[PDB]
Amino acid sequence: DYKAFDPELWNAIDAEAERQQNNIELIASENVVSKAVMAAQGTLLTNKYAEGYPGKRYYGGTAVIDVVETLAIERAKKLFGAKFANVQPHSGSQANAAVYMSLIQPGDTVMGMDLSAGGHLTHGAPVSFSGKTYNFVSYNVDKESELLDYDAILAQAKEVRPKLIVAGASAYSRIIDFAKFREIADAVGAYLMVDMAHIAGLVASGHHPSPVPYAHVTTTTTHKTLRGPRGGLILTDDEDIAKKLNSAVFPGLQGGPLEHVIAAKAVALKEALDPAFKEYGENVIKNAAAMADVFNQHPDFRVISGGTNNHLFLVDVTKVVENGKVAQNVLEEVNITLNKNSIPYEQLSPFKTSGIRVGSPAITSRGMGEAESRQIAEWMVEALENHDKPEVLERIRGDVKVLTDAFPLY
Amino acid sequence: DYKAFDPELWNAIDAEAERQQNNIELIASENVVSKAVMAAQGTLLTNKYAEGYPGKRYYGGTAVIDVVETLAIERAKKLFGAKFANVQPHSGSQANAAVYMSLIQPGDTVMGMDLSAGGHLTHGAPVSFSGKTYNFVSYNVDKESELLDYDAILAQAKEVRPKLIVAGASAYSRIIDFAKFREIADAVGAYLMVDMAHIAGLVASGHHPSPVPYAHVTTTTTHKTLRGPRGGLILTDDEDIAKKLNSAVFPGLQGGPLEHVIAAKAVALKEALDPAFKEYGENVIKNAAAMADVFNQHPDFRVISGGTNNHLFLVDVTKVVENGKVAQNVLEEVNITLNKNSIPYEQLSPFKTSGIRVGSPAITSRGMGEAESRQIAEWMVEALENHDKPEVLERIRGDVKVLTDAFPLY
Ligand SMILES: Cc1ncc(COP(=O)(O)O)c(CN[C@H](C(=O)O)[C@@H](C)O)c1O
Ligand SMILES: Cc1ncc(COP(=O)(O)O)c(CN[C@H](C(=O)O)[C@@H](C)O)c1O
Ligand code: NA
Ligand code: NA
Repeated sequence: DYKAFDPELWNAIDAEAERQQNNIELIASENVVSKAVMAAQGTLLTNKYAEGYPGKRYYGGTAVIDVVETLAIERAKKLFGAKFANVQPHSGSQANAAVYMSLIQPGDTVMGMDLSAGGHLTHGAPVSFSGKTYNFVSYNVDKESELLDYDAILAQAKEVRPKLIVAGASAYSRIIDFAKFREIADAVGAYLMVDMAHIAGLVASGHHPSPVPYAHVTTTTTHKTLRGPRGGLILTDDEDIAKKLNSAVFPGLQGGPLEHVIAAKAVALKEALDPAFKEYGENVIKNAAAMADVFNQHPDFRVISGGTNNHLFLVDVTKVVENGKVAQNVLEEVNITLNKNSIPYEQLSPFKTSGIRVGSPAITSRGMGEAESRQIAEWMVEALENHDKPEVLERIRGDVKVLTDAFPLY
Repeated sequence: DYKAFDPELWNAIDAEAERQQNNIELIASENVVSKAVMAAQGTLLTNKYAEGYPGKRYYGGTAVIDVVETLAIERAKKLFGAKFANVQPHSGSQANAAVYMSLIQPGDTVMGMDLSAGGHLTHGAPVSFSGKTYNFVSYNVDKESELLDYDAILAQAKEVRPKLIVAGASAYSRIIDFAKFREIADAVGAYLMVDMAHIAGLVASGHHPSPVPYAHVTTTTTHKTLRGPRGGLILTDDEDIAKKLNSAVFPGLQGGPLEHVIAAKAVALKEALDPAFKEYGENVIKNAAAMADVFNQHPDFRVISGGTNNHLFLVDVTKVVENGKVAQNVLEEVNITLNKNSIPYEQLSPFKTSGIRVGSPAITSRGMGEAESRQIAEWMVEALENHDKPEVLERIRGDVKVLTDAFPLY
């Protein structure tokens, strides 16, 4: 019994397990992983150094690690239909760094989605290595439709002449057209990288068309909709690019991979390969549309782009509260966790924002369905509308507890 | 249960556990972590996004995570006597990247230990981001003594004018004079960074002098001698540098931290604060020295620098077998796993090398003492001397099993 040695730490772990059980987790980038995923991360694979790749390592006694890493790779290939995979990146951010390193040079120009419009930090923020090393020039969404305008993006690319175009987002609710992004890249001789971190589980379930046949390289996190452990993954169909990607991950950016986490990737990928995973995908789509629909009908709330065809959506809350930060703090008091989030053409400070981002994967992984989704959104509307009324929130909190007990986390 | 859903994966996991049990692991960068460390990283903390730092995160639902991360931070500070710590780096390599990003600019000149004399890839190898982004100039050890020669290093630094000197190694066996390194740095107006990855547990146990009072910034892995989960850690006593390092880790290089690994870091740091860790360290030192003495006394092997004052040593094997790769493969035949390794002024190919590197931490963590260590080294000598006598190898392999049976891994 090692927990008696460190009660401060293990009490804190217990408190987080209860926090998670008693919350409605709507943070769009989160999920609830299986016990098998957790168990694999909890193995003595953490003891093993394995610099290199399967069969070409720098240390003895890696033949079993090699089987494990090869399972992950072969499963990623099979699930996503790619000819090559690298399962070593420690995160989505490292995965993306490796692609840039493989395809372009410092100072080269890159187009990626504007951060207010849902692009990631590693898609060119000035405070990220991405913006510091490469010349990123952002494309945006249409100001009226809040949709990607492929003609506008094509004309911009024709002016900019990037070496690389990055597609993918952290907060865009609509289907991204990867065929068009590749047309656009081809029109200027650019590579196309798709960062499908947020939608990888939908791509896997068949609810979002795949970037894989269109992107020269596809990156993703394994956590998020794919419902795996925290880490990165890189896919391509080009063998020469694959070799570069491999050198870039190691020795380029990383040292020894986290082979216990890689085992957990293999676990998650086999889960996503199972027919049940499609049904999970299907519910993710439905649950998010149901919550979105509630806000759509309510007159003091607008939903960015008018709705969603994926797992997430953004809501402008400024009619009802001052900003997204506030909205987040309030929903938190009724045990509903999400995050504030800039909306396209955000007017307010980055640290306030005008919006909230909502996602369905975690509640869907707990077994909730359309009715519960709808109710959760009613509750959010209701709490925001009564934010100054402690008696209302206290009641909403009570009702939330009935729902969380009914769909227990583990 | 979940193992039945995925037998190919769980069969491999179970096989690695057994392989670790049935091999004598002398790889100097490995250790055997506690069940607690592994359990921490097998928790549902993996489901939480926690970009930012305690109390200044970009998501709600982070109050307990803050408790965990803060425990990790305060325990690092305490254990190493530092005023600031950052526990988010995913790896040692990422820790190092962050520090360069914080202290210097692309193209700046940096001095780093030579890869053949024990410097790490991230200390300036042309295949690493380190050598690609910065102008690294290497220093070596003295050709005759195989020791750091602080006068030569100073003369070189005066010629080269680095903005940063990096100290620390993957394969140096003697005590490093950090006060001397800082004196050199101060003399040329350079920063000093110390990468204490290999030695951090010995710094913690009291058996290696701390670089913390002398380096502007100290990096380390939490795995290796410290006996923690895989990951990185950064320390400094300078508040302005600490702000830079934090911004460099996130949003500079990483995104979301691995909070389950961070819990595991907290676990390991408390283990290392326990008085028993001092005894572990002492055994690490005695066991490595007992192994080295066998090779010192044998006339056909030479230990680099004539011995060790830490957890590791290198042996020139070229009088008995052709190169280090051969020696590595021979030992593997008798279930002793190590790695071939360049020696200082290496004349053979990097793929072959003249050396093997041996370390004590793993066997020490299984509870082996001096007599077992000495016996292990005798078997290594005997295996290499009889590498073409299958019958001898077979007998050694059988003796090894008796020993491993007697010191169960967990
Ligand atoms: C599209 C995308 N790519 C890559 C990453 C980085 O992966 P990490 O380095 O493993 O964290 C994220 C994280 N997305 C966060 C999120 O969506 O909650 C975002 C706000 O910064 C992402 O949304
Ligand atoms: C001194 C030093 N710093 C940093 C690292 C990076 O750590 P990672 O990114 O967490 O793997 C290592 C790994 N050391 C290996 C080893 O010694 O076995 C080395 C030779 O490549 C190291 O020895
Ligand atoms: Na509305
Ligand atoms: Na000798």
